[PDB]
Amino acid sequence: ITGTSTVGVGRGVLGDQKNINTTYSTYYYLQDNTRGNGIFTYDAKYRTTLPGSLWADADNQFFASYDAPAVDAHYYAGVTYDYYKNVHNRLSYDGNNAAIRSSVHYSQGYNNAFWNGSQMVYGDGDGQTFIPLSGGIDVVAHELTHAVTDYTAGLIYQNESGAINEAISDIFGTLVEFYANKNPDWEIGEDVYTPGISGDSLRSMSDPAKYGDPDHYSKRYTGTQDNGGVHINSGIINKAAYLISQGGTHYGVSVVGIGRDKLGKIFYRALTQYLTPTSNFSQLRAAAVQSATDLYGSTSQEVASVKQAFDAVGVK
Ligand SMILES: CC(C)C[C@H](NC(=O)[C@H](CC(C)C)NP(=O)(O)CNC(=O)OCc1ccccc1)C(=O)O
Ligand SMILES: [Ca+2]
Ligand SMILES: [Ca+2]
Ligand SMILES: [Ca+2]
Ligand SMILES: [Ca+2]
Ligand SMILES: [Zn+2]
Repeated sequence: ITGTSTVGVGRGVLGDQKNINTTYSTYYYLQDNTRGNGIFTYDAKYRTTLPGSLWADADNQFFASYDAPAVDAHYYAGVTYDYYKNVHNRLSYDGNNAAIRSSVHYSQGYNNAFWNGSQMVYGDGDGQTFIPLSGGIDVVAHELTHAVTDYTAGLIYQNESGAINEAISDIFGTLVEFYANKNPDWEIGEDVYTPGISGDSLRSMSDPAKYGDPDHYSKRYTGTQDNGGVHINSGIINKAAYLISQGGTHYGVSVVGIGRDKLGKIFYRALTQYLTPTSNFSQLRAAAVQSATDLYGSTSQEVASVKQAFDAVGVK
């Protein structure tokens, strides 16, 4: 809407206070005019019609329990925008500052979040499996990264291309979590998953096998569940990414870590210059090797480490 830019304050899902960019016109709306063509957060009101209504608040204070998922969806969308702009010189998901839209309070007891082709969508969880999912910065960045992927490589959401699609979202979700530098790790969704259980997560990039997922190509899922295992086989690529950044010896293959910034550069370049809608794991290896070559030279440690990592997870 048309209005004047303002700054509200509230608390997120985990009880942390933060400032948020709002817009005033009669009400204070969750509309951040400071980033591209805007970040807009909507209330789905426990229903499934999207986007719902642009979030309106009478006093610019967002401390109600009902407010918390909106505060975090809005704020973390901002952090993710900042990451892509400051780190990769990318302006929003389309590269041209497209408006970023999110809806919260989607459905009832909804244990998921997604990009629906046009916007981000967050459930509140059932209070047992999840608390409201926008409380996870890695989750918010995972979802916005699906938009980035769709506007770039366009990886089809099934089988190997779909598992790459998933891993790209987990990789950048994690890199955004490190960028914000609040309790960062290589786990996915730990801040919002199972409030009754401490120390667990939905997936692990450092050890995918701890949450049921393969860490080597020989252990790839080949059935039809989960669009041919897109959230399962992502473990193979997540492990490779983890090894490229942090190093390690995996099934006897040692990888020299080159750090998160170079991981990010290599995979961003692969995503935006080399991957296609039908790329498979082998093609991802080639894309990453070429990206590392472009950036650091064919005889570089960076190129050697990318090769080592894909070797370690059995992807040739
Ligand atoms: C138990 C759940 C959360 C695991 C898993 N979902 C996930 O890992 C993350 C959320 C997570 C980071 C918290 N959600 P996602 O974006 O990968 C769900 N994708 C999904 O919904 O894709 C289908 C779709 C395609 C086109 C339009 C609309 C929908 C899944 O869908 O299986
Ligand atoms: Ca209020
Ligand atoms: Ca964390
Ligand atoms: Ca995490
Ligand atoms: Ca937990
Ligand atoms: Zn996903």
